[PDB]
Amino acid sequence: EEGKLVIWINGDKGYNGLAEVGKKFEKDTGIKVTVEHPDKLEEKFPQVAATGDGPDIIFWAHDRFGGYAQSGLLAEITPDKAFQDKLYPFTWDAVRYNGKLIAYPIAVEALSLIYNKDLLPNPPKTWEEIPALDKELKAKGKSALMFNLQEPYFTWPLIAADGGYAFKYENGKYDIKDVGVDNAGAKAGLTFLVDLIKNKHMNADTDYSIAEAAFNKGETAMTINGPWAWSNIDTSKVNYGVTVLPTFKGQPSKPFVGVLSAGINAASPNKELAKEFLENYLLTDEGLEAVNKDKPLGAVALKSYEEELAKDPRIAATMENAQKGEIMPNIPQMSAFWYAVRTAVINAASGRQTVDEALKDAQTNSSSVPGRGSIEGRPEFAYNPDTGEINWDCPCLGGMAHGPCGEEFKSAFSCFVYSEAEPKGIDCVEKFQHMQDCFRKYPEHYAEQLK
Ligand SMILES: OC[C@H]1O[C@H](O[C@H]2[C@H](O)[C@@H](O)[C@@H](O)O[C@@H]2CO)[C@H](O)[C@@H](O)[C@@H]1O
Repeated sequence: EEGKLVIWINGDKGYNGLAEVGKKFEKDTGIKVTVEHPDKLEEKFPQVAATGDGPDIIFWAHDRFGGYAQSGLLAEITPDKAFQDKLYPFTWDAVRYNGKLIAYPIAVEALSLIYNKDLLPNPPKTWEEIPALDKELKAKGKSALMFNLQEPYFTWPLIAADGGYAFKYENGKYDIKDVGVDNAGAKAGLTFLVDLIKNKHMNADTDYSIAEAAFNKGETAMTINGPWAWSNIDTSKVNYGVTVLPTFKGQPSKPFVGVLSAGINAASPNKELAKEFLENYLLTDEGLEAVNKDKPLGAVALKSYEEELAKDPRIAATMENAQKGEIMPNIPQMSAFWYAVRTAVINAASGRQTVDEALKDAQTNSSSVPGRGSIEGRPEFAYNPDTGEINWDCPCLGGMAHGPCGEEFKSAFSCFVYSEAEPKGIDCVEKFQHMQDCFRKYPEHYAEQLK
């Protein structure tokens, strides 16, 4: 465990090409480096991290790192002043959580509209002309676009285009009370997506694989994917191009911009070797190229690499989108935001719910939830995860189970303590709300609302 490195990275990125860096390391350090690509590792990491085996180093987009940093799951990083100049200021900004760097930035990624020349020589400038493009081209399975409708990352650029946003960026810090998924604009974005599924232009259950496989084969004129896709489309031998995303209601489409980042685990026996690896083998030109060859990272964080590769019109298109869109927050609430919007988009797309109804929930689930203080922490001792029983008389509950709002507290607590959702308890929002709403009838009783 102490003798070697086990790195984690998502299935879509170039893990073999990283394995090539790992072997290059092994050679002149005598330190084996294993690359693994599990499923749902962004969620898997905080599980195993505190509960035994986690990896030495973890790759993900920066948005999740603030959460892990808050949970104390990451070693603070120590790249000297000299090394910091090798990478763009703004990429460093993406991995700072409360004035301390928490990961290395690798590459900056935003998804783009992917042409299909030979099918569509002149890509649609706007969104709203899509329905009249799929209808101009249909007699086989001659469809115009197929993108992942299972992940909110892909649907979001639409929802954001006309005024949708996650957390408002006000006064140099993101305000977790200002959520824009309920607004006129988001509501419009989603109505369109729903009107594509309604008018049979898309299928509500289109996976990443379903979308890629259908495009690669040559069925769809367009897809929406990021830089890690290109590599499989070269293989496809499909005459493709990469460009600005269509403009919904005239306003630009706004992709949430990801910065691939590499965190060292707070519980990594080998924290000194991890630095060596990342700083001195990966974040080198010969290092980043090894990966990039395998699955294109996008635009990299390395200055000394980037400008000699800004000619490449796909990178330039990626970057155009990146600048139209907005950089993701790293703050812990992001975990919840994604949950909120994933449920919301999917619940709409299936008719399960109306746009209004859906995004109504989305807004509340994204928002801060009161009475957490009464539930998280010491009170959780009342729950022994072996039997699954709860002692409602545990003094750790601070008497809360009995009293005018006892029944309500029991609802919220048990909910959160049983919650298997990610993030923990995100499914218990209504009940926490109800419980706080109850506390209000008896304010002389519950100074649980002193802030
Ligand atoms: O859609 C929710 C999901 O979006 C982002 O994850 C991206 C990631 O940034 C990409 O590099 C690539 O792996 O695709 C993912 C979406 O399938 C967020 O960064 C992530 O936190 C969030 O759950």
